[PDB]
This record gives sequence, C-alpha cells and structure tokens, in this order.
Amino acid sequence: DSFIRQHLRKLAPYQPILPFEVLSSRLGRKPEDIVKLDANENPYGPPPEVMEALGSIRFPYVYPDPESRRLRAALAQDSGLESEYILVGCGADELIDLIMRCVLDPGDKIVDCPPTFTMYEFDAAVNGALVIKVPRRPDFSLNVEQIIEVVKQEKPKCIFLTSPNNPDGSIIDDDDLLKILELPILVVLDEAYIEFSTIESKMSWVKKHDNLIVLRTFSKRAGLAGLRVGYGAFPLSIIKYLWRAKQPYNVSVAAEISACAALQNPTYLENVKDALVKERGRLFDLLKAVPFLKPFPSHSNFILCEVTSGVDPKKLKEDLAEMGVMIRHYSNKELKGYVRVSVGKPEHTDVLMNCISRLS
Amino acid sequence: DSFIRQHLRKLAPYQPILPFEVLSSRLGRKPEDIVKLDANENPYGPPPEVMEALGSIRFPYVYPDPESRRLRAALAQDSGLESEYILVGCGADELIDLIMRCVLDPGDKIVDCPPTFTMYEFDAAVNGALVIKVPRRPDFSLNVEQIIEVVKQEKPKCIFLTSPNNPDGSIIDDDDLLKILELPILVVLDEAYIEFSTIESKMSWVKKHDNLIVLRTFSKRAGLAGLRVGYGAFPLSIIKYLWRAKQPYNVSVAAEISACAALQNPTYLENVKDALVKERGRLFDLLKAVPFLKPFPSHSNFILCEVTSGVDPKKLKEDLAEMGVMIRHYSNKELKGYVRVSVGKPEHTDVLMNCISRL
Ligand code: NA
Ligand code: NA
Repeated sequence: DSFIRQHLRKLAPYQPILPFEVLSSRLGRKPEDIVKLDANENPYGPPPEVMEALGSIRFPYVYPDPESRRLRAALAQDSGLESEYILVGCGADELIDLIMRCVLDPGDKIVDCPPTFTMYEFDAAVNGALVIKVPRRPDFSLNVEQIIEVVKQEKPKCIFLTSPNNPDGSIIDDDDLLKILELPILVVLDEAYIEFSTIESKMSWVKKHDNLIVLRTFSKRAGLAGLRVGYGAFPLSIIKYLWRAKQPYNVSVAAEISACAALQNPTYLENVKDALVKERGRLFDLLKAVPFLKPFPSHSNFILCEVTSGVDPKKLKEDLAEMGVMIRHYSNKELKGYVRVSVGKPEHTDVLMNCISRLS
Repeated sequence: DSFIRQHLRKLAPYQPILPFEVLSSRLGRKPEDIVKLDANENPYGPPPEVMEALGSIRFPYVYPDPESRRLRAALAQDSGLESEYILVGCGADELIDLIMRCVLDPGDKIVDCPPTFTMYEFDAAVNGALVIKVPRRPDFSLNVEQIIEVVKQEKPKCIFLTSPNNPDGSIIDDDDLLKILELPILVVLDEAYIEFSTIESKMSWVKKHDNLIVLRTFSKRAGLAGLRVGYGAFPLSIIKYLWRAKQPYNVSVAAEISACAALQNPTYLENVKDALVKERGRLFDLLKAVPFLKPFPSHSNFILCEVTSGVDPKKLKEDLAEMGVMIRHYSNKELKGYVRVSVGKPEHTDVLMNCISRL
C-alpha cells in the first residue's frame, strides 16, 4: 500500500501556497511594494554588516562549523550564559522539532495552551505525540490551575509556552512559570519576541532548573528570518544528548556569518527594536479606532484584534490582500474570529489604515 | 531521571571537532593556504553568479519559500523530470533524515551496506530503527545475493545505497539496482557524486519505480557545501505525504538563491567537473606509485587508499596535516586501515605528493 507511516498519511493534504512574489505579480506590483504584515517579519532588515558579510563569503564550498563555535561565543557574551548551555539551530523551528524528537516517544503527551504558535501542534503530530490543550483565559493568561490538574492526571512529558505569546503578545508571570516548573515535566519557554518587551530573558534560569529550556531567534527583531538561525539555552543534562543526536550541518555558513554580523551592531539592533516598539503603540491606537476591530495589548511586534460587528476575518484579510496588504487570519476554530497585524514601518501602517478606511 | 528518549541515551558521546579556521591557525597557515582534501569539497567553488546573488539578497528578513518553487522549476529543467517529483532539502542530509522519519517507526529495520556514508546508520539510530548490515565485498561491490536473502528473511522497510559510493567511489551496476528494486522494499539511491561519473542519473527511473528515490546535492560538484541545499526525485505517491510532514523553512533563502544561481551557469559547472575528473586520473596514478598506498578505482571526486603494513594511517594523516594538507582518516574498525584523498586543483595534488615525499 504505502511505505509512509500511516500516522502521516492521516495528515490533511498539503495546501499549496503562492509566494508573496506571486501575489505581487498578480497585482502588477513589485514585491517590495507589498505591505507585508502577516508574519512578524522586521521590514527594516538586519544591520548593514550582514549584507556586507553575505556578499563576501570566502568559503561557500566548505561545510559549516557543526558546533557554531564563533556564534555560540558571541551568544554567551550577549546572554551572560556560558556557551556550554547554548545550542544553535536552523531557526528556533529546528530546535522545537529537535526537542520533540529527542524527548517524545510515540504516544507521549505534550501540553499546549491555545491560542498559540501553530508549530507546536504541527511538530507534535509529525513526531507522533498527543496534545493536551489547556486553553488560555479570556485575557490570554495561562490557566495554571488547569495545567496542574491535567499534568497530574495525564502525565505529559513536555509543555511549550510562548512569552510574549504569539498571537496576542501577552507575557507569562514569573510565579506562574515557577509553579509549572515544579511539575515533573519539561518546560520549553519560547522567547521568540522577548526583545520587543522590557522583560529580561530567562535563559539564565536553565542553570537552576534542569526541566527548563529557553528558545530565541534571529528571525524577528534581528531581521534574519530568511537565513534560518535561532538558538536556545539548555540544561547541561539535556544538551549533552542533543549534541549526540543532532544533525551536523543544518545551520548554513550564511546563517552563522549573518547572526555573528548582526551581533556586531548592537546600536542598530536596539534602534530598530525601539522604532518597532514605538510604532506598535501608534498602530494599537489606530486599530482601536476601527469600529469592527478590538486590539489586545501586546509586548511583541504584532497586535491581535478581535473582529466584531459581523465582519468576517477571512473576507477582511482577502480584501486587504487584493489591495496589496497582507495580514494574518486564522483557519482553526480557536482563532477564526481574529486577525493579527504585524508592526512594520510607519508608512506600512499608513497604507494599512488607508485600505481599512476604504473597506469601512 | 532524564527526559531524553532511552534509545538516544545509548548514542556514543559527542566528540568535539576543531573548526577549520582554528585548525589552520594551529598549523600556522591562512585557511586559504591549507590544502583541504578531506571532505570532497570543490576547491574551485561555485559559479560566479552565486556570490553575485548572495551579495544582493533583497529579502533576508522574509521567510523563504517553503515550496522552493523557483529552484524546483530550475531542477525540473536541469533533470528532465517534472517538478511535481522533486523535493528540496537542507542538503541531501535533510532528505535522508526526512525519508527515515516518514517511513520508519521505532524498531523497523533498514538495510545498510558498509563501508559507506556514515549518515545512514547515524540517522537510523537517531530515528530508533534497527540496521541490518550486509557488508560489501572486498572490492566494495554490493553482495546482491545476500541483500536479496536478508530482505526476504527479515522484511526490512528500506535500503539506502550510494552510487558512486563514499568512500571508495564504485558505481552500482544498473542490473544490480534493478534486482534490488524487484524486492518489496523502498530503495533510496544516493547520487551525491554522480556528476563526476559518465553514468546518467537515475532520477528518471522514479517515474517507473514507485519504490525508488534518488537523492542529489549541490554540496560537491556545484561547490555549495556551506549553503546547505540538496534535492531528490520521489514517486508521486510518496512526495504527496512528504509535503504534509516536512518542516516548512529549513531551506534558507541563501540556499534557494545560490542553487538557482549555480544552475544559471552550466558552462562553469561542466568545466569544473571536467577539471576535477581529469585531475582524478592524474592523482590516482601518483598515489599508485606511492609504495605504502593502494588506491581504489573511483567514479567520484575522491580516491580511497589502503595503507600497507607498518604505516600508521593516523600518524600519516597527522604528519600531512602538520605540513598543511588535510586528508580523511577513519576511526571505525572497518576503515581504520584506509585514508580517503579528495581531488582538488592540480597544484593541490602537487603539494600533497611533495609532502608525501618528505615523509
Ligand atoms: Na475598535
Ligand atoms: Na602504491
């Protein structure tokens, strides 16, 4: 019948997607003219040292350093955590997948707290794990009482927690995180958006908690989503096995060089973060004035809006796309009544608001 | 105790590797002045279009195309196979792993034919599969009779086969491949080195054999090992599930752009391949004259040598490294007596032979 595992054959058929360069040409626009606010990308791009370095790669024909030593030394300086705790991956996506495949046997359970990042449930499915959903409360805070109860009853092995959360941008309180860390479970804290907040990274907590992992990325604030480079802080008892099991070469020389180059320009990284945090405030006020949008407070580089007044989030998203403006809408049941608008340049917000006005 | 799956806690401890730049300083040389013949890399590098493109990436801050549409159209044109058969990976390494993840449950069996590429047994271990070893014969050819008997006895799910093989460079004769394809098993044919041979790629066979996958890479002939981009031809009944199960974004925009750019210059790709093939013959004759090396015939961009009695292969490799030439030495018991010498520029061969004469 088939060589493919039956569990994977039960996944929904792949729905092809047209690149935004294809939407661009279908609208008769240049790709750079699309206002792309649907993936939390940083439209300022990375510091100028990155493109200078990418254009002068001296050894493209040599395998990259599988230990990412240069970058891990730079991340140890950046984070204050010793490099022996730090692993680099081809995006934080690779590290989420690596953790699941190294921790979860077939049928093991993870806890998820929706609405949250869709890759946790996708990676659970492809890795043969079951998901226990413990929905967030109406203000998007964790229901810690329910997490404790399901963890005691069903004995899941892992819980993935995003802070600031995707898609609403709220943060997890220290006491809530510590309560969950008391449970016999591996806690993966995803700090993909932490730089847009004034909250300190918890990378250093892995020295005191051997059931905590903290994940970070260059994809968002550092403007390197296309290059695929992220990293995490891991307890020594975990990372010793991840070194043994990980693929050697998924992090390309272009990823290594770009991340190192980005860290050479802290002024640029601070300034672009400050520009996006400032625009987040302006965008919030502008969305709040739209009669059919109810934005939520956010510590990230995006704003979630409840769509009200009988307006359909899918039609709104499709109408904006026809005008050359991309925002995020949701197919799943937990998020079908919302849209998520990423923070871009002020000019991007202006185009978005002008298009919303024309649709209102 | 540990959160790590039990089968992974039995993997051998990780052995750290000195990075190439650090090794070069330790040898007292600029990295560009090291003669690096230990990893089958192409020292001519990729076509000039690649660094032109890498220096002008428009959208580094945007996620890459998870469907690799531009590259797959270019690969369809290059290969003669329709794009619906073609998947792109973060190196051929990603596709090797992806196939095992999608086909093998823990405890399923896979056939391997050592000595061969170490990643098949590594990926099998990480995925919890059981390896059935059917060793190659002394001339490194497959033992087809034994593969057939073992497959009928043990009912493994898949077999990976390298052609040209790494480390000796022999090719699987097409009649042996067909005999294995006649078995109820998934055959993954790894053509990482096929461009260095005069044998046509079997990608086209995938249309007629729904138990055949053919893997290819940009890391070797095309000089893009650092950028991490490979691809494969897959039966339609398989690739439809791989699309559903694969990670979306492991192939970076730099990988997509560099592979497309390399394919813009078939003149360069053919010329550097021809230069390496020519140098392979010259290198083979020179190594053969060395009284303590027994080179094997090869269709790849490397030559395996058996080191004759009384010479320590590890000391040989370390002595050459001290003189600025890197060759491949093996720790595993199967290959401990052999060294593998990659083909480089003619001047690299000259440096290597000068160093050998000084030993
Ligand atoms: Na409103
Ligand atoms: Na000889």
